[PDB]
Amino acid sequence: GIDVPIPRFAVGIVIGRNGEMIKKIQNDAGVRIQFKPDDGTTPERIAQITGPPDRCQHAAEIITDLLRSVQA
Ligand SMILES: [Zn+2]
Repeated sequence: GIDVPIPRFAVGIVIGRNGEMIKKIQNDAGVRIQFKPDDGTTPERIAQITGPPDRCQHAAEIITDLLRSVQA
């Protein structure tokens, strides 16, 4: 898969209420998304996207479009 950096203040809207948004991204793109553990201090969190390259790129694009729509 691929690693997408997410600004810390925006992680909430990528995951969504009770993980609804990360479920919708997984469901629409057909991928698995997990956040890498970090020490909590870092300005970005890393979303690890697992799957074939095309699906991973579609999931990365969906996450990008979310972030851009709120200027993250
Ligand atoms: Zn787009």
